[PDB]
Amino acid sequence: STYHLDVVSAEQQMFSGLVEKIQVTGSEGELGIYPGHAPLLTAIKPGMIRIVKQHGHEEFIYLSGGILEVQPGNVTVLADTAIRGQDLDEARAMEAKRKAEEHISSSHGDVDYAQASAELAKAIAQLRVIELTKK
Amino acid sequence: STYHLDVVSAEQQMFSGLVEKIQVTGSEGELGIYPGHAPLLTAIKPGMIRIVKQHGHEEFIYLSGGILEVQPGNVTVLADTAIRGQDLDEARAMEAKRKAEEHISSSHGDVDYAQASAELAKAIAQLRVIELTKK
Repeated sequence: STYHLDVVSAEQQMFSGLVEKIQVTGSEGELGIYPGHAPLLTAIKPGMIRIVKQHGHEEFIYLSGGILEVQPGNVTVLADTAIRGQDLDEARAMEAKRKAEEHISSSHGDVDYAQASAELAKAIAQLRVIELTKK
Repeated sequence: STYHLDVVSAEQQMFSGLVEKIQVTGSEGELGIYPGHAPLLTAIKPGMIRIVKQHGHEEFIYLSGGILEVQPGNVTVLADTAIRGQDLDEARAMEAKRKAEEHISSSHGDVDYAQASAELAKAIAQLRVIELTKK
């Protein structure tokens, strides 16, 4: 019915308590972790983690990347950079998307494109969290 | 009597408004910036910025590093990683200090020491902000 979740970064402890479920942006694709899920160790791609706290209440946190560790009764997500949805800045994310979008139409190769493509994923991800929080 | 301050990072806008003064950890040493200060462009060393908002009220933000831009009437600090003092985690910072302190007594050279020495500066800095916030 519930399991323990620890969302931490090198400096902060974003979350620590009981949740009913979470959705992360795993290495293999979108992941849904429930109570009693089988052990797992995966890398997180720049995106977000939806935390469904007990009583069916949500909290959104943007993850630039990190590591997901599912273990018996305990789940831990070590984040590179983690920012709460209410703290993201729309103008700042919008800005990033622009710098990236033009980095794309500057691609003199296929190496610099994948890097501008990465930059964009992060920007798109931030905007998704921003909008998901408003609701 | 007052000047405009913008504290921003790639994703967030930590602060934006009128302040009476600020103290950053500049490239040359601790800096005090007041209204009417002469133009400056400096790099910020891992440390903190004390924001003295109008009415003599303080707010502490940890900076892993960044850039300080003093211009007529407007002051901007672009941060690499910025975390509000109330969001730092003492156990997490304490942890970092330990990993660093032992990285030091592992120094097989003078190259790896300066890197462990850097890691420690950041950890010490975080703890300073944490304690400065409590007060």
